[PDB]
Amino acid sequence: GNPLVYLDVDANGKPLGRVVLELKADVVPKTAENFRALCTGEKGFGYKGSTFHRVIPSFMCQAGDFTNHNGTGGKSIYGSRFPDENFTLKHVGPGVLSMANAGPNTNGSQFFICTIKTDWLDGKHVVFGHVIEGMDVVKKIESFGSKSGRTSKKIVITDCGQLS
Ligand SMILES: CCOC(=O)CNC(=O)NCc1ccccc1
Ligand SMILES: [K+]
Ligand SMILES: [K+]
Repeated sequence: GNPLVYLDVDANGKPLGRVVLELKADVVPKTAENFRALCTGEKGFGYKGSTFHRVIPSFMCQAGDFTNHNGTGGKSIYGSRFPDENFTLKHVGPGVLSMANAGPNTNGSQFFICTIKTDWLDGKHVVFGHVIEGMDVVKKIESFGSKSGRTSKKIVITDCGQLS
């Protein structure tokens, strides 16, 4: 089956809770596998100890720049970047998990969780999963963002991994 993975998140060292994600390996295997492995840390690098660096209320929460911590960086388990796999899944509502990019075929490690329907991203960002549990936790992260994207507390993925 599809992987089920988790992110345990804190704000200034205080736990907010767990976000559980399904990864749609049946539709985007290569994209789902990248994320899965960055959660477990099995390649020697990954999301543990990195931040949500760009959080815009009524839009999305963005994370995954584990090299530069600011939106410039990240890397995939394949190499620095990898192709757009396909655009079959759409940005249908809150809870969609999608790849951030710098244009076509520039996927690395950065990702976002939507807090609204972001359909203007369809055909431009590769959707690869969704939130199974913990949308309340995502709304807590969202509360610490601002319209500029800058966060008011440091929001850290303190642990992550695979449940099944
Ligand atoms: C809601 C999604 O917005 C984005 O993807 C906007 N673009 C980013 O923040 N891109 C930073 C980036 C993403 C992957 C590779 C290098 C840089
Ligand atoms: K806007
Ligand atoms: K772990």
